[PDB]
Amino acid sequence: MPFEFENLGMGIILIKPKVFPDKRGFFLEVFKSEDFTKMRIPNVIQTNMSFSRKGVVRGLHYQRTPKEQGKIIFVPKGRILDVAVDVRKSSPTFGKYVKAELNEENHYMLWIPPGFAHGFQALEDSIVIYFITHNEYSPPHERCISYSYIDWPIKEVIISDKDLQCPSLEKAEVFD
Amino acid sequence: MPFEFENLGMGIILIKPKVFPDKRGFFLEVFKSEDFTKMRIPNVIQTNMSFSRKGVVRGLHYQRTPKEQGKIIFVPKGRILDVAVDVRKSSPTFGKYVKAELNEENHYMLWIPPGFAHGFQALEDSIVIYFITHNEYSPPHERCISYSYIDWPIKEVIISDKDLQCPSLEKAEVFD
Repeated sequence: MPFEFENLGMGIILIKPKVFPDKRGFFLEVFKSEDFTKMRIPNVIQTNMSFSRKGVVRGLHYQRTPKEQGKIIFVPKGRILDVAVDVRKSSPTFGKYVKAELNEENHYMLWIPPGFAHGFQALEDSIVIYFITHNEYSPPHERCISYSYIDWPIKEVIISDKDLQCPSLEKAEVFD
Repeated sequence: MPFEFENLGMGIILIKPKVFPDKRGFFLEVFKSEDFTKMRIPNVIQTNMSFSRKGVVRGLHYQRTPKEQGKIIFVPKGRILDVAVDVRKSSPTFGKYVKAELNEENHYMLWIPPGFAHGFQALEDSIVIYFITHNEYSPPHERCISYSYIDWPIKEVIISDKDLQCPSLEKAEVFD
């Protein structure tokens, strides 16, 4: 009506858009500025997309202040295990995480505020859309924590050489 | 800037993003507010999605002032013929249209400013994302012109009852 929001912990929210099927296919509103603002999810200022073969893992990524990003993750085709880990030193849940299956069949989305490291595994070949808030892409602010922080369900992982080099949490430049 | 912009006339712009493929699949930046602002495409306030079976036509839609909408159309899966018709009564190209194929291979986008009627036919089963500017969804301001103006490639058209009723250019409430 047209969105159910569910707090999953730590400021992360599962968003569940309403899907309207008819003879043509279906339609949904994915995000709207007023409704999201009512939930204190600010406006999207950039959107990216990836296509990822089954077993791919991307992450775990974040940009540091002053270019911190919020993210709404959505999966129009396929299915992922999506993850957000608290990477804020002084948080009482620093290092805790939430996993959320996002897929084409649920159309659910994950909102991940600034201060979290994001990644996922592709459980099937998947298109992921990333609606990004706060700040745009800025290379010298990119950081990451190692994929190995998480025990991914598909063992036949496909990870870039770059992400394979991400540091452990204890050695990463994280949030205050 | 990782976009190329081709003017198709009347204010319509085809946008061609840079895609980065690798062993995982691919990645692209789809929209970036500071880059789009430079081409005078304002920021997104709502994003929708549809799935449309082969042969579907949706359109030709707009919202009237003062709930007018700009739209960037993108096709992450499939293939559409996208159409924008100038419905500004005082414009020198009143009633002229552009047609552009937008698809999952090219990853092209069409920027359709306020004052145009938008529609497409799905050439195969297709997911369309609509990035909407200026104003959110407003039912009392929704208007349309007949899809029957367009010689669609697939004769086996699948079309909603509502879109069947869309009026002629002469009888419709259009833009000044």
